[PDB]
Amino acid sequence: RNRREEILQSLALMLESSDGSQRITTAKLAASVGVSEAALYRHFPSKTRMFDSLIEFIEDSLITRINLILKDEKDTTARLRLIVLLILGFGERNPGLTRILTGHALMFEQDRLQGRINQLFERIEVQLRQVMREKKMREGEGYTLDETLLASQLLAFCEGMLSRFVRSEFKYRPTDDFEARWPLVAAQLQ
Amino acid sequence: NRREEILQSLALMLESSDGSQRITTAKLAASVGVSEAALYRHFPSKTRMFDSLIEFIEDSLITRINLILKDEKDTTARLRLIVLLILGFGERNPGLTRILTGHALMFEQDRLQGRINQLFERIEVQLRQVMREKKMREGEGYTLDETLLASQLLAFCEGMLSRFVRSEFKYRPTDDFEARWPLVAAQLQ
Amino acid sequence: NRREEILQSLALMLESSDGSQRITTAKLAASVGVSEAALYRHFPSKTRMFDSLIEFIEDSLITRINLILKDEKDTTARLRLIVLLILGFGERNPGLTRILTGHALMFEQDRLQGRINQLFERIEVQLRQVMREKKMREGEGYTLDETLLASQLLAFCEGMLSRFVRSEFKYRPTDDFEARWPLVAAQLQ
Amino acid sequence: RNRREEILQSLALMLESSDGSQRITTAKLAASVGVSEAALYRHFPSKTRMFDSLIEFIEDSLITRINLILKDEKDTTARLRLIVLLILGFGERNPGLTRILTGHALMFEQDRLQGRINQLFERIEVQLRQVMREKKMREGEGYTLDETLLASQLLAFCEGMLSRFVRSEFKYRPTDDFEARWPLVAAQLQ
DNA sequence: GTGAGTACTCAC
DNA sequence: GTGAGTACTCAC
Repeated sequence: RNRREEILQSLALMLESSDGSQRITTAKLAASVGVSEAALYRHFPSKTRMFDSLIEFIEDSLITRINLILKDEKDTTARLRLIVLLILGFGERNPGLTRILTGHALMFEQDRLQGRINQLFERIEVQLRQVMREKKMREGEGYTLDETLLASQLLAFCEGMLSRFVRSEFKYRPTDDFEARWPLVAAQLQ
Repeated sequence: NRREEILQSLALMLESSDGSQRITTAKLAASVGVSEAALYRHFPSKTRMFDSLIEFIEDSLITRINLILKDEKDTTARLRLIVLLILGFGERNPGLTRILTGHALMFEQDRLQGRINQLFERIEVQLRQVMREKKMREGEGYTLDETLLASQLLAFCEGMLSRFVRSEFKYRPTDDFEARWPLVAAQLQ
Repeated sequence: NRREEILQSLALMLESSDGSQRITTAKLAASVGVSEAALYRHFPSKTRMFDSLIEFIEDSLITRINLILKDEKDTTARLRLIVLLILGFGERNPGLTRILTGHALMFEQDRLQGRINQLFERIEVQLRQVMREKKMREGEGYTLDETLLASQLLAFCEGMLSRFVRSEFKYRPTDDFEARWPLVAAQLQ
Repeated sequence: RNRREEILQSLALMLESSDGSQRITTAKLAASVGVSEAALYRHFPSKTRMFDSLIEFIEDSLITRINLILKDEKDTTARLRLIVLLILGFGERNPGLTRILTGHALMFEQDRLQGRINQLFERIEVQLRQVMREKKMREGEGYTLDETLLASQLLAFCEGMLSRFVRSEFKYRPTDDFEARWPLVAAQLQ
């Protein structure tokens, strides 16, 4: 119930906190939830599972809002801008999950989990390319450069900002100066 | 000279598929050829080894950036070379890249990451200095704040190294540099 | 009634290939249907559950032994039936035999094994009594001490049950009983 | 090693004690040896291996001595007598290891170990069968009854005495009254 | 839900 | 060699 979600909420908070640079032991996670280690296992079979649930929430949040953007906004460049802003905004709003997105928190857990995060990035990049491929249809002319190069370029930018947010103890917020940065990023869309 | 032997090994392990998880002293000592006991007669701790690795990263990079500034007069070409240098060094030293992106350091003392952040700040400060001299050198500078442009530049580098590490070194940082650079440079206005 | 359901399920579990290891209360509750806390409204402990299973074994065996004594007057015939009964009871109740041999009690409180040792002493004393009455009943008794002969008989029973358990119940206790009994009986001197 | 053997000796000793009816945790075995649990792992990869070492010892002792008996004793009945006496004598002087041989100590450990013990009993039983089959050749008149029945019958007696020794927490010594018991046991060899 | 535990690990 | 952990389990 609120207990399962509660554990998850405490895990994200520890991830966001200074404890997030260290492994989140079941002991430490249990202490933070206010219950015993055993209590944790009534709701999850493993710690691996808790990260899986956190990753599911990240994928759902991002994929669902990406589709929302695609249905509401039809301008290709506007689409690109909004998806990038959504990723940075989502990361900034959830520092602990960003720590999962950048791979850092997963260093202590199952290699499979980083695999999940890589698939999520591939999905996002795949959507980026698709948006780019509709421009010719949408406005008469496509981009001159390879969409695969442009999309990796956009994602590289997002991953770079998230990585900085993480190394800086979350001081370098991902959306800071977004308005001044986007124009620079868009200049690449040739 | 074991001090160097140990560091070399740690780097090799960092580069190997075993670099995605804790590098134990037992495994490191085994890798070298000695015992965990011999290991500690060259280093007080494991942190010391990473401190040594980090210092190696900083000298390699700062030393080469200075060479670039003395070898290349053009502002944009300077920027291109410094980025290429960061991406290139990362590609040629995957294990150390793992330290640069902070992943390998999750298993170690927090101040080691602060040391990496200092290197990044140092580099960003140099990128800012290069950009500011454009006006004096070539006449007209950049329309935008150098702080915005240099962070934009480093963000690109970190993103590329991050992908390199994520993909278990499959996505090469300098891959397609030729085509990526002009796009990055398009961001310098 | 639920009390019977639990005991029956415990016995079934002791009988399965899982009887070879600890029977957790979670898994026992699962088998039954109720929750773990429900279980504790019928039994204050797991130890009580085995006490119940041990009382069952004791009643069964002692009740059957008394019947034997009333239905059979021959001394040697009486010993044969008591041994067959023990072997047959064990065979038709694999799970309970695991208690009789002491293996299933390894995960439990030590007093339970002591209770099993009391059943065995009880059975051995009966065996002794049957033997002591041979003289008055048929004329001449045994040359050897009844204590030696009765323990010899129990040793054969425990050995047969022990093997039944080791072998994951493949070596049934009554297998070749008719061929074995005359051999065991040759020990009765 | 002194430490390796020391650990095994401590394990065997714990198995003989009041602790033997319970799980021999690494914590308890470590306290018994006088070292830390980690010290234990400098000598064994797992506790399973300590039990494996102990079974190897039981195996070797028994098989090596049975072989010696077969070379020192010509008479079939005498061979059978000495082998049964050896099995019981070994158990009596190694109470902790008998707890392994009866399968009780193994209830907490890997099932594979009980398999090794069963293999040992099968090896012993096959030797007894082999000794029994030789009676004909060696002295003319072999046994009237099947050797398989006779050997399982001897082994049942051994396993029966060892089980009692264990149940009783070693009060019913396996060799007590051996001399009065053997002729009864031999009376079965028909 | 939890105290106590469970085999096994790590840096030094 | 070992102190302090590791994720996970058990009976109640």
